[PDB]
Amino acid sequence: DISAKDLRNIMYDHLPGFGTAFHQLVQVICKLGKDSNSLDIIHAEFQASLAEGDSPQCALIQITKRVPIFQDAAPPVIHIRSRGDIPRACQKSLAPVPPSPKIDRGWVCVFQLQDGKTLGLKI
Amino acid sequence: PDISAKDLRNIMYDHLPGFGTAFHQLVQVICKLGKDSNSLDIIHAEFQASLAEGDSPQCALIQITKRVPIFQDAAPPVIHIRSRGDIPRACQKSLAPVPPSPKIDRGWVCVFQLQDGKTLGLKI
Amino acid sequence: PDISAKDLRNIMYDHLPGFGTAFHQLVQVICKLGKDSNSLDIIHAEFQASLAEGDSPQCALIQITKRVPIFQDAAPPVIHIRSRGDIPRACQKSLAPVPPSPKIDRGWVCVFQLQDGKTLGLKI
Amino acid sequence: PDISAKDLRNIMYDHLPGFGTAFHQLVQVICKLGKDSNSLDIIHAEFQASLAEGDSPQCALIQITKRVPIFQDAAPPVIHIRSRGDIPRACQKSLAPVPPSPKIDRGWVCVFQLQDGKTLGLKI
Ligand SMILES: [Cl-]
Ligand SMILES: [Cl-]
Ligand SMILES: [Cl-]
Ligand SMILES: [Cl-]
Ligand SMILES: [Cl-]
Ligand SMILES: [Cl-]
Ligand SMILES: [K+]
Ligand SMILES: [K+]
Ligand code: NA
Repeated sequence: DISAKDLRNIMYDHLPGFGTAFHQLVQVICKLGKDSNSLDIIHAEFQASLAEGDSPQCALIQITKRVPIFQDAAPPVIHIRSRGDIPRACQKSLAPVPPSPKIDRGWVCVFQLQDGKTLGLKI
Repeated sequence: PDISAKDLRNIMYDHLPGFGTAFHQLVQVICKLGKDSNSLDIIHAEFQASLAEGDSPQCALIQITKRVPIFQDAAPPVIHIRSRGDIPRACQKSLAPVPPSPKIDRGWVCVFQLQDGKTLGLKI
Repeated sequence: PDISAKDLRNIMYDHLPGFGTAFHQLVQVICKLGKDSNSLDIIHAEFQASLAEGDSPQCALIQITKRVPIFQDAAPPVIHIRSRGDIPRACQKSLAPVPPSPKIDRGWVCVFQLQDGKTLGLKI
Repeated sequence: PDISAKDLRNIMYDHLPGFGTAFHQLVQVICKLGKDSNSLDIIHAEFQASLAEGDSPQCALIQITKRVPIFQDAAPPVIHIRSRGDIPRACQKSLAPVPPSPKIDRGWVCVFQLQDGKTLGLKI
């Protein structure tokens, strides 16, 4: 049995850089995974994807397409003060938020700014 | 499943007052995502139990969206319509601006997308 | 919005018993904050859904304070009055000493402040 | 205790509609765990208070599963049966696939295991 913190660190162990769209997706996947008691199936698929030769980014996308809790799941909204509060490595990954964003379509999270503006983090 | 999506819809419609209400829309959303996630039997069982406990059928539908995993943080479907007049009369006092990332278990039943591009959230 | 602050107030008043009660004051608090935050349609839709679900209108108003974002961390408005007599009769039995950081979503509807400086919180 | 398992079962059945419902099965489940954990008196006291408060007897039973310690992390008992036809008629619309780690306090009342090895969960 793996904890949410331990699984997040395993995933971070593989990812290049820091504050990337993929780091955020790790946090999203571990939160929904913990809350749905899906951490072990997530862990097992992540390990098999890597063994099969997938990039760790692609292992994470495969989890969102395959693990039942991500079926139809919408991204969380993260309240922040201003756009400068979004990690640098996320700054070229932001796009207008559609009506009904889904994580398994690549909408990782939505930033909502203090002025009301929303910016969708997109892969 | 012991129960088809069509038969479950009809059972739920059997208890709901009126026609074209926000709760009729929610029945349709529930049966669709229930069919697609192979959840129809659990949804039907919970609906029956809520009624036996004395819940209104409206309350029974809300409980499904809180308790069945496919509805947890679920993106509501987008329904393409020509104009605001295409939304059923009984849903017309339930429309609101769509927030970022609406969730069905937060009362966002569906999003109507107008031809001109505008959206209206159906809210309970 | 699809509904004005006045019209929404009147719809809520249509379902409340009595006159000058703590819940009538809450309707005023909700419609003011809703107007100022462009939330009247969401508030209206939630009130309609609560009534359809079989909730009392009083519970419907409490639910709005718990679910509509503008009420999160919201302090009760201060209403400046001349004497205890300026408080509507049906509210006189709902007054309590005001704690350090009162919140609407914890049932502190408003705070009456007398000319002498004394304060009484309207509590549900 | 003040009350035997049989007498408690009979008190609960006194208040339940019908025969062979999912809530009758839940009574049996509650009385067996209560007897084995010496919890019958706390279960009786709570059932009585829920009825006094105006709760349906079905809600009263659900609250016991949420409040009484023995039901925490408690899995539904497995009931061996020959075929689906041996499940009482009033439970036939409450059957669903069994998840890993089902919990009584999440509404999995029991699990029926058929002769051919298939399993069906009784759900509220
Ligand atoms: Cl079907
Ligand atoms: Cl079928
Ligand atoms: Cl109908
Ligand atoms: Cl919002
Ligand atoms: Cl008055
Ligand atoms: Cl709130
Ligand atoms: K790194
Ligand atoms: K009976
Ligand atoms: Na979900």
